[PDB]
Amino acid sequence: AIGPTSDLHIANKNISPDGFNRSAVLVNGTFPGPLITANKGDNFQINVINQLTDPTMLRSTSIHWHGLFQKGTNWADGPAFVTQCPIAPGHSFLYDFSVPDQAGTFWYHSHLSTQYCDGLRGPLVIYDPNDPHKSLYDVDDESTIITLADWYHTPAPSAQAVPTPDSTLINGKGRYSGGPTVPLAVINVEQGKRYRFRLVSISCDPNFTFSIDGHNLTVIEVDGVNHEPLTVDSIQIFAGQRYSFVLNANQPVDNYWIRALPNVGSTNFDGGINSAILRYKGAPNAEPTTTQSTSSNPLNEANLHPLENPGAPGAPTAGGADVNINLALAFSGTSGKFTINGASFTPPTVPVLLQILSGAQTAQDLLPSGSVYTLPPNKVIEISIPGGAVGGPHPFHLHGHAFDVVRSAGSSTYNYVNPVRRDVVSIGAAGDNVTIRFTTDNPGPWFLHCHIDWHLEAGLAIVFAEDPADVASANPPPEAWDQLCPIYDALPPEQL
Ligand SMILES: *[C@@H]1O[C@H](CO)[C@@H](O)[C@H](O)[C@H]1NC(C)=O
Ligand SMILES: *[C@@H]1O[C@H](CO)[C@@H](O)[C@H](O)[C@H]1NC(C)=O
Ligand SMILES: [Ca+2]
Ligand SMILES: [Cu+2]
Ligand SMILES: [Cu+2]
Ligand SMILES: [Cu+2]
Ligand SMILES: [Cu+2]
Repeated sequence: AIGPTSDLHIANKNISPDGFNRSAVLVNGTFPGPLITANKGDNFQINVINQLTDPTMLRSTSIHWHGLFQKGTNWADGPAFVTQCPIAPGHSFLYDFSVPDQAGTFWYHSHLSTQYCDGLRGPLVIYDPNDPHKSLYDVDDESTIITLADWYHTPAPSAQAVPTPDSTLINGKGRYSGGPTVPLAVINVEQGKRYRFRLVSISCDPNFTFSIDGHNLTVIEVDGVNHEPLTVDSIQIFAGQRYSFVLNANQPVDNYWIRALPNVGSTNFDGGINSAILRYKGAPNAEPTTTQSTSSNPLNEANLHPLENPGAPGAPTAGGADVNINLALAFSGTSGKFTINGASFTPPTVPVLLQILSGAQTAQDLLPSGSVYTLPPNKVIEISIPGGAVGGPHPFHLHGHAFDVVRSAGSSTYNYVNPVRRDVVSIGAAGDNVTIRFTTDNPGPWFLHCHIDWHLEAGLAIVFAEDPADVASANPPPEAWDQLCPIYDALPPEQL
C-alpha cells in the first residue's frame, strides 16, 4: 500500500494475469494498480508520471479518483475533456486535492477513452479513525481488499463492436476458459476473526454476482457511504460500485470457493474460472471442494439504509425537487452510438471546465452541443433514467456527488425516508424508472454516464455544468493545469 502523497508511474508492461501475455497500461507495473490509502481529512498529492510508449493503446492519460467529491478542485477530478486535457506522453501532472468529509472504499482509474480497461485501475481506501462500524470487525487492511476485474486479451482501441471479457480477475488473478490453470487468488482468514472485506468492482463492463461458499456477508458500506448492517448471502455488484462487508470466519477450517459470476462472458465456474479461494489458517494448500447453495437472501438495494442522516433531500413527493430531469436513452444499430435525449456524447476539443473558465456559461454555448446541462446552486435535483436501451443493465455514475436512490431497479415503490445513498446505480431494464436525488452543493462540470466503459466511449453520457457562474472562482486551477491543453493540442495524432 501507498499513502496520500505518491508518485505514480504510468507505463506499459507485458503481463499474464490469466496466463495470456499481453501489453497493458499499468500503474507501477502491477495489475491492479497499488492500493492508495489515507485517513479521513487527509490531503492527496498524487503525482502522475506518464511513461507510456506502446502505440497499440493510448499513450496520453488522465486519472479519475472515483467517488471523491473534489469540492474546490474540479480541475483534479480526471475525466478527459470534461475537467482536463490528457497528460501527454512523457509529461507529469500533480493531482492536489483534499477529502475533508469522506471515508470509505473508492478506486482510481484512467478516464481517457477506454484506457482503464487496458489496466490503469486500482483501489483507494480512506480509513476513519472513528469508524462507527469499527466494533463489527477485527481486521481491515490491504489483505481485506477484494478487487473484481474483467480482463481482455486484446488492447482496448481494437475493441469489437460489443467486446466480451476473456477472464475475471480477483485480486489480479484468474483463469480464462480453455486457458492455463494458473494459481487462483487466495484470501487468508483465521477462524474466530472478523474481517471488513472491501469489495471493489473495477470492471469495465460486467456486473458480478459475488458470493462465498458457506458464509453470509454483512454489508456495512455502499460506494463510500456507511449504511445500516445488512446480512446477505450474495451481492450483485455493478461496474464501479463498492461494498464493505463483514465476514465472520466462523466456519470449519477449510478452503471455500469465492465466486464472482459475470453477466457476460463465460457464465459458469468450469475449471475454476470466475473463482478465488477463501483459505482458513490450518487448511491444506488445495483448491476448495465446497458447493454453492442457491441464494435465498440476495442483496437488494431497496433494503440498504444510510447510517448517517438518512432521508432524500427535497420534498418527499415525485417530481417534488427544485429541478426535475428525465433522461431518455437510445441506441442506433447503424451508427453504434448511444444518445441521451437525442445527443451522443463526443469529447469536446476544449475540456468543459476550460470552456467555462473561458466564459461559456450556458447550455447553448457549452460543447458538445446537447450534452451539457446547467444546474443552479443549492437546489435539490431529481434525475430519472428509465431502463431499456440495449446493453443493459447500465450502471450510471455521477461525479462530484453521492445521490439518494429514491426509486431502485425492479421496484415501483419510492423511498424518501431512508433510501440507499451511493454513486453508481443500476438503472435496470425496460419498465424500470430509476430515480436519484442530490443537492447542488459542489460547483463544477460533473460527468454523469454509464460506467460500462464501452458504452461511455459510444456516447452514453451527459455533463452537469453545476453553477457555471461560480465555477472559475470555486475551482481556480494551478498553472500546471493551464498548460495541459496547450501541450496536448500540439501533439500530432501519430503521437497519441
Ligand atoms: C512507482 O515507481 C517509482 C519509480 O521507482 C517510485 O518512485 C514510486 O514511488 C512508485 N510508486 C508506487 C510504488 O506507488
Ligand atoms: C418516474 O419517476 C419520476 C420521478 O419520481 C416520476 O415523477 C414519474 O411519475 C415516474 N413515472 C412513472 C411512469 O413511474
Ligand atoms: Ca517518479
Ligand atoms: Cu469510476
Ligand atoms: Cu467517478
Ligand atoms: Cu451502459
Ligand atoms: Cu466518469
